[PDB]
Amino acid sequence: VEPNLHSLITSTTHKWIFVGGKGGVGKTTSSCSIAIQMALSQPNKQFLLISTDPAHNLSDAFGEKFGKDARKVTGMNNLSCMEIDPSAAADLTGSIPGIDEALSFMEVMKHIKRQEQDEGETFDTVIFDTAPTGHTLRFLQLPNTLSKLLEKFGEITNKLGPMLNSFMGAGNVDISGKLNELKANVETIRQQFTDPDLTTFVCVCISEFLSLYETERLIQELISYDMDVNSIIVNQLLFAENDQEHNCKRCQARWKMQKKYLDQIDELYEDFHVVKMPLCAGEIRGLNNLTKFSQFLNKEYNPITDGKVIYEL
Amino acid sequence: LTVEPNLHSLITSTTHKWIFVGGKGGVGKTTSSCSIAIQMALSQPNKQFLLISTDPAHNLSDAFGEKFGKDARKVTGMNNLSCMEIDPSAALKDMNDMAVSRANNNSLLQGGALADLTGSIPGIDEALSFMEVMKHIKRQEQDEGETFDTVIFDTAPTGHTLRFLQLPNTLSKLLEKFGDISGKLNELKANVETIRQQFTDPDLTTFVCVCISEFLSLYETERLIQELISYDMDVNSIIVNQLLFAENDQEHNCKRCQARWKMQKKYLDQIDELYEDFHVVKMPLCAGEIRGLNNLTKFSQFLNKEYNPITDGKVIYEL
Ligand SMILES: Nc1ncnc2c1ncn2[C@@H]1O[C@H](COP(=O)(O)OP(=O)(O)O)[C@@H](O)[C@H]1O
Ligand SMILES: Nc1ncnc2c1ncn2[C@@H]1O[C@H](COP(=O)(O)OP(=O)(O)O)[C@@H](O)[C@H]1O
Ligand SMILES: [Zn+2]
Repeated sequence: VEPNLHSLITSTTHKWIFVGGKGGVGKTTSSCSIAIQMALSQPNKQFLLISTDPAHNLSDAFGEKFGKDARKVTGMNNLSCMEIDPSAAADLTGSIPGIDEALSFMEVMKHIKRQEQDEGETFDTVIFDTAPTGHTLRFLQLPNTLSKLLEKFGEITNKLGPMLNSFMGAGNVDISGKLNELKANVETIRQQFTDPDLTTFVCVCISEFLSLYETERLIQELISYDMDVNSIIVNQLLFAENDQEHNCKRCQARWKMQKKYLDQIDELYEDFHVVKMPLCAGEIRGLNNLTKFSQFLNKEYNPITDGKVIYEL
Repeated sequence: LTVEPNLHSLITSTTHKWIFVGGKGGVGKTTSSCSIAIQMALSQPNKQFLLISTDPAHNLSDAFGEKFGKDARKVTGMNNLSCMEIDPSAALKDMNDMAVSRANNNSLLQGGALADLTGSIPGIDEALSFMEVMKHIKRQEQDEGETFDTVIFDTAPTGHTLRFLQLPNTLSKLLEKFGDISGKLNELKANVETIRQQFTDPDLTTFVCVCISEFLSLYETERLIQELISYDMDVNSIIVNQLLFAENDQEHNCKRCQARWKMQKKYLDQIDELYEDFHVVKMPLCAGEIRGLNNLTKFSQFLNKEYNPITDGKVIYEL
């Protein structure tokens, strides 16, 4: 398998791509890069990079101001960003898992469709800059979670007397109707997010123990949801050997370790697209630098020859 | 009054008997164990110390440059510090395997198999694994006739070594529902509780966490402190290892590192604001590996007297 995201960046079948990665690994940068890279290689289509981080990371990343309303990235023709707070814009929430996530997510699916209605321009693909916390998409399990719970009720409600059942008189069947109407919304989405050719998740990690462990946990969690996981980007690698030996033993030391774990990553995820990305000089901000960086998601970086490219950054 | 940023009062203590040292990730769990152990022993010549490990990798041996095993052995060059590396899970299998042999052809709490509920009731495996450890210790204290005044536990790299602290309350809950095996369960729930009486006393036993100043280690560390609180174990000291005070301008020729430092600092301030009440001891990143009694003790020194990146620079660069 090829050490890059070329086939995805190039894909004409995907409509929903997720980009996650806990810890300060490069989740946002990778989102933008994937987004830019895809947009640039398919001028014919339209792209939407949406975030949820209240911190307004996409704004800080590109050097522009985005909000609840889609706005093309200054300098691009088909890449638009959108930063929303789903939580900001019914209380079994603190009892049944995935109910708040399912609702919070549906809220996102609405700001998108409505933005597609006003600008009359529908997005061909949406790159999801997953929120830095919680479990954004546990809701994929809501359907099976509700089926089991509305079977506990049917087991008790059928094994009792008219008295007991007709005794409890709650304003909960206004609930009975909306839990099934939701259990339907989720499942229609699940038929989408569960199709390998339609949506995939891209993990981001640094080459260190805690991040490999954390990203391993993520892949497990994503499999349990039936979400497709086939690509992981190992960011902030510092190929210190090819580094024209800029001295510093402290770094040569770090590199030896990253290499030790790249080997594990390599042996543990042989079937995945394990993309190696260089550690740049400073922050990677603005469309220009983001583009220059994003290029190595498509054609694997060469620490020997492409060195001169990330040092002009 | 500020809580000193060091382990002086612990290393100095004459009240503690059980000290645990944990830290997931390659943060410095082993090195800190050795250091705490050495520093304690050096500060209290009058007493005897045992640094036990469970890591099958024999980390204490690789750490000191000697060979330790199931039998305590004083650290060459020390008078009151002895190490021992054992595999409690292994010895628990050899003990169980043979209990099954003596069942067919018929820790007394093994007759047949009290260990089958292991994959059912949480803490049973750990409670047994741990008692196995308390045995090799008492046994070693019986033969060499010299009992240890304090044991530093180099927690094992994985699992949940001391979840068993919950076993008592977990069995009482189960014993009420289900109300041979029943005699072994209670005989166990008594062993654990007499231990909790010990491990639950702040003046008798404490746990010291180890972490590097990065996001995942801080949260991992938080996770641990929560877990240890849930067990009623004392947690008052966190060792933030591998810090590189890059600002010292000494060899600061590197920017890449200056970058790393800015980050560590970012989290040191969180660790400092989140654990104000704790003893948050800052340890320097050395040049290379810290191995052997000599370098291990030179380093360990900064667990007692907080390190000074300006003054003490000359000390960590001789290693
Ligand atoms: N590979 C890299 N090399 C150099 N700098 C990077 C790299 N990746 C990210 N950065 C910089 O570090 C910061 C890390 O945050 P970011 O990329 O947004 O990830 P996350 O979503 O985890 O916060 C960014 O502001 C960016 O400018
Ligand atoms: N502060 C430090 N400076 C330089 N090297 C260190 C430091 N702390 C630990 N090391 C070295 O890093 C490696 C990490 O392993 P170790 O210290 O045994 O911890 P752990 O039990 O978490 O693996 C060892 O080779 C160790 O000697
Ligand atoms: Zn450096």
